[PDB]
Amino acid sequence: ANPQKLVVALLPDESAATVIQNNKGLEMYLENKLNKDIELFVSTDYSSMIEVASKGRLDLAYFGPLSYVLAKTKSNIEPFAALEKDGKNTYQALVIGNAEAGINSYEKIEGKIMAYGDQASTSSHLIPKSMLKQKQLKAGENYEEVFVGAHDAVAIAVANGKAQAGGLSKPIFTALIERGTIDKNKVIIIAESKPFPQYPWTMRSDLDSELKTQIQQAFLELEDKAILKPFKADAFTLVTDQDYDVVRNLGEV
Repeated sequence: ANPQKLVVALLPDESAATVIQNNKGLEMYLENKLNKDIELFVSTDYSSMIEVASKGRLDLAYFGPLSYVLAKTKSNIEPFAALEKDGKNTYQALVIGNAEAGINSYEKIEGKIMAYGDQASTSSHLIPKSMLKQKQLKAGENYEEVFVGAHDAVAIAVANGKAQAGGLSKPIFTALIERGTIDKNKVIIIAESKPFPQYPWTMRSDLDSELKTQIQQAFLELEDKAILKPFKADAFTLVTDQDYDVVRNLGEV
């Protein structure tokens, strides 16, 4: 209940060095506020994060929405905060196409290779897959799916031409363009999803009351631009479990 050190896991939605480096600023702030030491953990894939969480081995975990839903079925954890941008607490998936191949509509996806990220990804699997299904594209019926493991790997493949289309997170696509990792004109945005709730920061439920409240507070109070720059976020807001029922519903269907 009162750990001297805090194990903090971060979703491997991109390469580990990108993820680690994005949260370094936030790690330092949380050391100063909680007066505790933090070791970051970035798993090899989303499923191994979910496993590590299900051992009671993590103190905090920054999960994606679907991965949170899956981890919560077998882990004693509690969502408490999520990024806010422009007083909004949500985010979008994109469907993108390879521009050389002229992949600029849903109809051009038919009979081609569609890149997804991790199988437990919300915005690089579940969401883009539902968007494709609403448009009568079904995996292994009228197109071929490949799982390339991460959002940055999706962007890379689609821009390369190894895949003709892909599904990934709109903020990650945006960061990738701004950092120069991907050339913008090699990819065409086909569609954007509806709003889904942002990734939940979660904590272990059997943590001490006063520590749980201190952690939540630390997030809610954070205001400086430099620390949130790698997420293009103005703040954190609070979230609860029920906010993820929209994701469960889509996961059910």
